[PDB]
Amino acid sequence: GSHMRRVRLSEVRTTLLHNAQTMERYYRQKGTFKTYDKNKLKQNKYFNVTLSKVSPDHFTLQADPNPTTNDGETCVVTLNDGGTIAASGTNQSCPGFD
Repeated sequence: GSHMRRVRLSEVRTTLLHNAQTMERYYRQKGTFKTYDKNKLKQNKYFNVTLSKVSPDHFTLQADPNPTTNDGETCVVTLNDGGTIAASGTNQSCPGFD
């Protein structure tokens, strides 16, 4: 239901943010995101977290809903290195975003 979804969407925002800080620290140590091992991302119980885009100086993190633990969620959440968070679903609003 919408309540469950609203909590899970709010908490995966924290997960994405935590990964983004980790990558910001990594960028200052290395000067690039190209060498980052995409299997060092912190996951979320209700969303699988991946690097949808990675370039030397920028990245986009993406959270896709877990179809087992978060069945019925279609909203995909992104966060880029610029700090812009965004969410969109499939003919479904994203509580806490729209």
